[PDB]
Amino acid sequence: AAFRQEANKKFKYSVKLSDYSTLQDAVTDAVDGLLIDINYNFTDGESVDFXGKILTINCKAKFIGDGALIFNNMGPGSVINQPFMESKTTPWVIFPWDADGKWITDAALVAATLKQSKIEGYQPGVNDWVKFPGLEALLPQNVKDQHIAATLDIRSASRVEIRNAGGLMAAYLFRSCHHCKVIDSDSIIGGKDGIITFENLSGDWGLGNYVIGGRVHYGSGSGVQFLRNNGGESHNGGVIGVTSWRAGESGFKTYQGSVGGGTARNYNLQFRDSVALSPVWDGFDLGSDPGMAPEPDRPGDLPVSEYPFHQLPNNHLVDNILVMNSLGVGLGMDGSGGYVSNVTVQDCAGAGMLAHTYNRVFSNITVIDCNYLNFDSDQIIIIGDCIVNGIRAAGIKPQPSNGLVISAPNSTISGLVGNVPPDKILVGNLLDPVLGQSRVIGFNSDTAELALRINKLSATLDSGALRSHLNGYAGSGSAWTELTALSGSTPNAVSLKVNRGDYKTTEIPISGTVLPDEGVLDINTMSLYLDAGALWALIRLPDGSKTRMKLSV
Amino acid sequence: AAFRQEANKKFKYSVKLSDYSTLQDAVTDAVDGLLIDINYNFTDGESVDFXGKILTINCKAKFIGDGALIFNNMGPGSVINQPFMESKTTPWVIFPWDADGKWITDAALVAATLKQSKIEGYQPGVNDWVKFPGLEALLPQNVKDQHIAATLDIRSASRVEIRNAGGLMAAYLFRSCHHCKVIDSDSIIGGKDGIITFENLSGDWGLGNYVIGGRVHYGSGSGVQFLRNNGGESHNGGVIGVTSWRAGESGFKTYQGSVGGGTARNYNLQFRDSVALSPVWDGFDLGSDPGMAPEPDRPGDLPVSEYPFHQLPNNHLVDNILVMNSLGVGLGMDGSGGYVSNVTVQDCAGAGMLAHTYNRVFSNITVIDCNYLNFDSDQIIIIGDCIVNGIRAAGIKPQPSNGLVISAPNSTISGLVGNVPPDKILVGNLLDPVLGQSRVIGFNSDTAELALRINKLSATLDSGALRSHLNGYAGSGSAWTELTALSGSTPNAVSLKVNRGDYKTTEIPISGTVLPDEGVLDINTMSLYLDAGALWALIRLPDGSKTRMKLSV
Amino acid sequence: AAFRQEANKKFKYSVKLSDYSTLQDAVTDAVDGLLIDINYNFTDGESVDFXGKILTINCKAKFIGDGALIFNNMGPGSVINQPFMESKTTPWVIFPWDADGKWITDAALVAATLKQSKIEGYQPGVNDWVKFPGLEALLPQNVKDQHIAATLDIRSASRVEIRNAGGLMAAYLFRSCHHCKVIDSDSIIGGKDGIITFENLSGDWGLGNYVIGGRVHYGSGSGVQFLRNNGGESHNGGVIGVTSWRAGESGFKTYQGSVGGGTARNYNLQFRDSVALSPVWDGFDLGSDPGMAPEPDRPGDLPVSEYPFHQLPNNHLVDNILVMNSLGVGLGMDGSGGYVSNVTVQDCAGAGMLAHTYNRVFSNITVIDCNYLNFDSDQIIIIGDCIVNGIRAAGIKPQPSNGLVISAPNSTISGLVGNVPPDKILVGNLLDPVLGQSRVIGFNSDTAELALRINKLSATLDSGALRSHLNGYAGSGSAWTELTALSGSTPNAVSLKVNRGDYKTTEIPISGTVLPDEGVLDINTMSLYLDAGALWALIRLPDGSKTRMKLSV
Ligand code: NA
Repeated sequence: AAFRQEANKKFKYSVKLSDYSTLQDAVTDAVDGLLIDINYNFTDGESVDFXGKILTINCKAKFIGDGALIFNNMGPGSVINQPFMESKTTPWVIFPWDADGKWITDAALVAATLKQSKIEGYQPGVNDWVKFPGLEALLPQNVKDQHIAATLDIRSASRVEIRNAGGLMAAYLFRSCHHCKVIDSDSIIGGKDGIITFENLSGDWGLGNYVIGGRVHYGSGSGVQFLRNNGGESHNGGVIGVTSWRAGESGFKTYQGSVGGGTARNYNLQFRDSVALSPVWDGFDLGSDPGMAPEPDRPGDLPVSEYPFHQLPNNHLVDNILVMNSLGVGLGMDGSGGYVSNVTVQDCAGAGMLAHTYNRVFSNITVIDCNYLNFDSDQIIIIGDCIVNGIRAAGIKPQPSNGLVISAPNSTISGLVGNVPPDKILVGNLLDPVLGQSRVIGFNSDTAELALRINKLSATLDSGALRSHLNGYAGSGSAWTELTALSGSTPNAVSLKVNRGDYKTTEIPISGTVLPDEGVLDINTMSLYLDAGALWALIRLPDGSKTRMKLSV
Repeated sequence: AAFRQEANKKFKYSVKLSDYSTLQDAVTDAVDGLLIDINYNFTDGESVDFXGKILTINCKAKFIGDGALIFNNMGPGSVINQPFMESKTTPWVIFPWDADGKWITDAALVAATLKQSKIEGYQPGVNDWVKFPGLEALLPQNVKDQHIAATLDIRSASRVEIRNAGGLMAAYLFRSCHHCKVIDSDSIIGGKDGIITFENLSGDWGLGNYVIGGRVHYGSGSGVQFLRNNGGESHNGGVIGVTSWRAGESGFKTYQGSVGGGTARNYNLQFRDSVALSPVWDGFDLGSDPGMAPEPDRPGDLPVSEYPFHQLPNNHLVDNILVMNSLGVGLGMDGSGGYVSNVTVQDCAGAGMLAHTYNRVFSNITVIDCNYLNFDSDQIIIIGDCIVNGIRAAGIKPQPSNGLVISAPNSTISGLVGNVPPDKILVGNLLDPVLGQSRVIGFNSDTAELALRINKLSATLDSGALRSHLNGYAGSGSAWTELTALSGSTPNAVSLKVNRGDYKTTEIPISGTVLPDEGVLDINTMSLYLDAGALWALIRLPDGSKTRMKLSV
Repeated sequence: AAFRQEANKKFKYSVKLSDYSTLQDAVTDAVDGLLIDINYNFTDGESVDFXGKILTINCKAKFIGDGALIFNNMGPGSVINQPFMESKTTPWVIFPWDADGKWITDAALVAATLKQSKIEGYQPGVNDWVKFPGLEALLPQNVKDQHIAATLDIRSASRVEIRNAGGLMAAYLFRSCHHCKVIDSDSIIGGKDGIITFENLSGDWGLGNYVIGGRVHYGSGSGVQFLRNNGGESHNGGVIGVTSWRAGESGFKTYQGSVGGGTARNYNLQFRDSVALSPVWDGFDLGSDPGMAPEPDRPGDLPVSEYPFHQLPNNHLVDNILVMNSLGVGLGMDGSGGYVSNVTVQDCAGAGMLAHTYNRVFSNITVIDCNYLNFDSDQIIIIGDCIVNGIRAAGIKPQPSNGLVISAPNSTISGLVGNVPPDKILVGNLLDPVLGQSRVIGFNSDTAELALRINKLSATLDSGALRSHLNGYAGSGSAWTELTALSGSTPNAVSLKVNRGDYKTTEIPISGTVLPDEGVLDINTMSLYLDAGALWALIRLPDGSKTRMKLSV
């Protein structure tokens, strides 16, 4: 027993699941470490009490079951390394992508993808009935009633970290937790529920809860979702460095509206350095208020008298995010106030951005090659009084026949770049007030121009131009400049020209008919016209009266 | 004893603090692991000798004390997991933020926030006497003399990592260390000293020392700070992926000047993918030379004869950083040479950038809604001969009445975007020399224009314009173009017009008075004027002489 | 034996290398953990069988040897913490950087840097014979025949992670692996081979293999390289958050062409949030097809009949990358389709980008101060039919005398920013079609202008301008506007002026010689000329005929 005391003092404590016959039995005996060394088949609702102990759980095997494996009373600072949640049942799933990776949108074609799989696709539900109209009638009731996921449900914990999580038809759910993190997820294949969820509907608002690094795949819901989290003025919560691919709902979601009669909304979260690829709905769905507005107020939240619907000061910190190939909307948001920067949305089947926002600033935005499936939608939509500073809005695909590129009727936009069709923009104001010494260069052309267009007058026709044209041939050393104006809906119809033909003269438009008095406006100005084959001047004199003078003989 | 040898060969070695009565006693007995399983109350200056052993220290409890807990002779490659430093004393702190999150700047109001807390606010000191003038007289001497922090002081170590650090009124200090890292800090609440500090004032310059990921909060000093670190040409050192919130000084700081009679300056460090929120002074303070210049040379550093003050080749790698709501300056720097890219400063109470820099390039910069408290300061300041390529400089807030938007009198700027007031810019040159085929579009307007302004002539009045105006009504198919010039300080006073009224003529300004000979300049040009009610031409002929011809009868 | 069973149930299992006399012997006895507690000197080809066991290998010492240490049959989920590979031999290396950090390019000067070192520089080889012409003849055969590296060779494993790897003349090689990661590398000093390599030439294409975080230094080859990896539509593989410094080849490389008679190419990998500094060849070399084209087809890959050479749909996800000081090309790529965003290449000795690409989009690009050694190369090269949206293309260094800034003859470019020489651009089209209400401001100047240039006519001379000039002096309240045209290769030769001298008149160019009929073009226009000392008008009348009218008496 000299050795018993020596050993107890010098060796690390860990128990291993294979030495017990229930997960609870192993946890009861644990002091420091717990090794999951054999697969463990759990029952729905199986509950494990950690007695407030701060354990390091090292997983080297799987938790298999349908339903929830519930972890209660974990001590703060506990760590779960490499957990793997796998459903027992192999569910029926749809797979709305073809062999070449293209979206399948036709209900009958989507229905024909139906197969049993634990490794790809997702279990269809109410959202799919809207996304693929007609699908609901093509599937049997037992498929529609499925709800398969192996869920790790961590309850009322603080400062618990899950590292390098995996799974098949899996969910990780934190209920009433704070300062909890899910780090470096290992391409978790989702099941029926959101893949990673922080749910704080009761108790204190959620705070300090994050998903950092790693990736999630598929799932019938959203990759990462929050309910009643507030990161506070410190913005202590959210998503940094995460990728979602082929989410059945959205990559990343802040819940909208109410759940269980009280608010599920979120405030002051980060969404940074993250990527959503091919979500069925949105890349990032960051709104607070639901579109269908089924209640007139916000139980448990700020009242509508203080902030109208879609005007909450949600104040998320959104920077350096990327979305590609969304079927819904790339970036969806609502609210008042705040900043959005460094966003890249490219090659989305539906709209690129739909911001139902007021008094928000958007800087350094790229939304290109969106609406490539030609939905009846605009590519970039801003509803309220916002500012856009620097936006690239044209890619390489031919423009869809439906919709505008930009619809931002109450916004001011500067720094719009790309081969954007000038007739497919609706904005409050488009402004570039601080160019320096400037130059327009025409390439592969006989001309260089600065055209002018007045949208109110005509969306499709330039109203006038300043244009330079080469005289003769490349290398001639001579060009001509013109100032033009639209007439009879014909661009450049009326044109004043300097140095055409290298004659070093000015060709001046004159009226071929006798001008009325209104043909001259300002004092000390002259307009020219023809009358009975003679050249005449109509002049407004220094005293403001008008006179006519014959100039030819 | 068969078992003694079997056990010694098959079990992991770890000792636990609860089996001993001093931290030193536990460390002396450690071989591989050390578990901190019970809180440990240390005395200031308590020193622990690790005997060169490479330990993994797993903390599941706190180190509590006022002053420094000193770790000597750690072996290379040691790891400290989840340490938590907590002060013994609960200090008096100020809290210059109100209930709505707004800055409190009035000294009496800041003084009234004084309370005892270990969890938020900071202990005031000499910097606060300048930041909140009058505060110094409102606080008692014992508050002013406080210096509470629980400091983990790691001395002369190599390749030691601290992971998932926490604390309350805490500091982590590395003295004369190299290749040391502080990773994924868990919202460490700072105390009187900088939160994380690498101090290499003696010995070899610091190299390879980083803060990677995670967050720090409050502190009376800077979140992360370096003294006499040089990352070398490899840029092996700095900050990647870190957030600081409500630093009492600056988020991230390279020390300026001398400490203890020798340089504390830094070179070739990274500042990337990092965020400073609501610092009292600067978001990132990256200068090398101090503003007050209390010595004429640089002991231990490059001489002033080689590089004048504010001209050191500090060469930090600064990319993808974000600052919001700073009370001081968002981004502060000095030095010569180098590159800064992808910076976003938004919604700062004081200036957004103050670069006392020479021969530096700034690309893809956003500095918007800065100086919102209307200090007597410009928003964006560059002192020396720099280049700015792409800068967004206007947000949604009304402009402050004081200061310029940009003051960069020796710099060249291209790609300036936003609704920037054209009279609130002072630059060396503003240049956009490579526009392509271009078009100006007016929205919600009867006109579209390209105005011209000559700053020397007038900062506030356009000197002339090319303008298009609709004829009549939306859909008329007709517009008119004018070329205008300023006269008598009235914009567009003198105007040549093409197609006004859809008459297809040119209205030409003429002099209402007899022109002097100087009224025509170039050979083979003509100016028109009125004399005794007749139209005359003043013409410079091919031989260079001038003549007057009567055109009317 | 009560205690034997008690101990076996409560303590963590780990074996340590010092209790054995071969690494295999220790591994055979391992169950859970393995501690490398003493240096281990291995022989080339030493092979260790892990028997499918899922081990955590904690290294606190080095693996020293020349050649490969081979790890077979590792169980999935194994982890190797802090390995350190060090060569036995100290090789002869070159060091083509001088004391001030500048490149050494002269063969004799590079040859003179030859020294024996394990800690910096690299072993020269066939690429250096091309990079430094003449070097091959200056080195002895035994230096040329060297091939020193200590290689950790992990074979046919899944979900194995290496964390915090280090080394001296080291390589980490994964052969036929999947879902393997190399995380937070600790400035591994490379040897003769690529530093980190995923080689999947046989078996299934590589999938899920990454390098995340950390840094690599030197090496004679590329920092990170892939062979026959396909991240699939999910883009599950690549490089995130990594830095390479002074790679003897390229920072990051997708292999081109064939190895061993079958393809070594790669598809659908990420290259994000990563930095290449001072590579001898490229920062990122992301092409698929080799330049020298030594075979007419692609064994094991897509046929040339489907995709011509340089047109593969490689579809890498490239975003937020930074390159500086490359001697070769900063960013090299080829292929068809796809997107590249948020790239920063600055201060490169050779070209900044060489994209042999077709139907690709580039958005938010900075390529500045490239070709600073004045190679016979353009700075930015795009070969095929691409789109560039937003590009900063001028820094602070004087332009090199050789080459163009941009050579993209089949591309369309918008949003080109910087003081780019207008004569050093060759593009398909340069287009800025959606400016808003605009203004040009001249600083430190008597004038403000919008110049026009027609590249076909002249690359170097403006063809015309709209210019504003101050009248008299600062504060006069008066300016004049002119519309000018090029003649006799003299810019602004022919000029129509409004309000010069504040006379409120128009100075109109007229022909000093009798105009031919071709001197007037449009109906109801007039050109003026002198004939025998009189002013005449040449007018095209409403019926289309031309007439001449004498206007003076
Ligand atoms: Na006459």
